Amino acid sequence: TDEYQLFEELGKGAFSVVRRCMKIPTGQEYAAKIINTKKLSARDHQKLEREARICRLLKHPNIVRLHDSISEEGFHYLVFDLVTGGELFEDIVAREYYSEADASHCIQQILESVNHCHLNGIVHRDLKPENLLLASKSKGAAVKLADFGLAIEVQGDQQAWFGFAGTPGYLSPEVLRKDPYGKPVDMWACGVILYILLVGYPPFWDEDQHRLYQQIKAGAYDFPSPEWDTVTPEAKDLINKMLTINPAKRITASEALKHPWICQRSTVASMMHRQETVDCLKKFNARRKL
Ligand SMILES: CCN(CC)[C@@H](C)CNC(=O)c1cc(-c2cnn3ccc(-c4cccs4)nc23)nc(N2CC(O)C2)c1
Repeated sequence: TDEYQLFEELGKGAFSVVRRCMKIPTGQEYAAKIINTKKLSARDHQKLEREARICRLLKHPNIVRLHDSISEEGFHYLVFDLVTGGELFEDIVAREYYSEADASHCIQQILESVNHCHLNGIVHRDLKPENLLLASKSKGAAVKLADFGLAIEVQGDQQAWFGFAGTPGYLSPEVLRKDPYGKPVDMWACGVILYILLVGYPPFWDEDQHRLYQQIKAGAYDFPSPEWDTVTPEAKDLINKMLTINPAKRITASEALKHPWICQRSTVASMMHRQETVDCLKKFNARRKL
């Protein structure tokens, strides 16, 4: 607290807040994720050091950029370069024109961030809309993957039981079966996110969490009419490759970047405005706040 001035709250985590801050000598603005100590558990300092270590490692145009890590008695401070564009999903629902080409561009940037994690031995484990930020429209509006509080370090392509973590709507079948897992769990979540980007509601849902899990473990998603009839088959195909329940057969981020809907978007992705997706996304966002 000797070096930064804190300003307004930007968002909330389970045991954290993110506030805009300024380094008092330089006048430079940043964002500080401030992790509280309400909950104390066995390996606290190992978890905090891991999050900082993973954040220090990852330097990519589509990943948040760590500046400093500061340990205090009651709080821990992870200081990042500030991005001012807000959450991706809140940006989309404010658009007046939003098409498959726009979803494809978003997913491509997400895929670049996820591929960069995996090449560096990092599994994020908590890919979800609220962890996707935006650089300012004045700065190019690059998608920024954020919050590595749940992320793990893996040795190459070796897989193991790394614990139960993540967000229910985005959990992978291998995690719900308590099977060993790894990098593919992020491509599963990427597939859930892509589905929502196209029609504005999730592929797996039930107010009963037990039935939600049963649906994920079955991998039983579909493309109902009429809203999916206007979606290109190539977009559906990419979802199919990400949402296969055998993680061995799931497309990797490096492969997904070569999918025609991603890398030939001007000729493969539809340019039709999807106003129903905007309408449903607004509801989707509002429910997740409550
Ligand atoms: C992302 C995870 N959060 C829970 C912790 C979600 C659930 C809630 N939202 C926010 O935390 C949020 C964050 C930021 C923000 C701006 N620079 N920056 C730089 C680094 C980081 C982070 C690094 C590691 C974790 S966050 N975050 C930011 N800007 C926001 N917005 C809304 C307003 O329009 C500007 C909202």
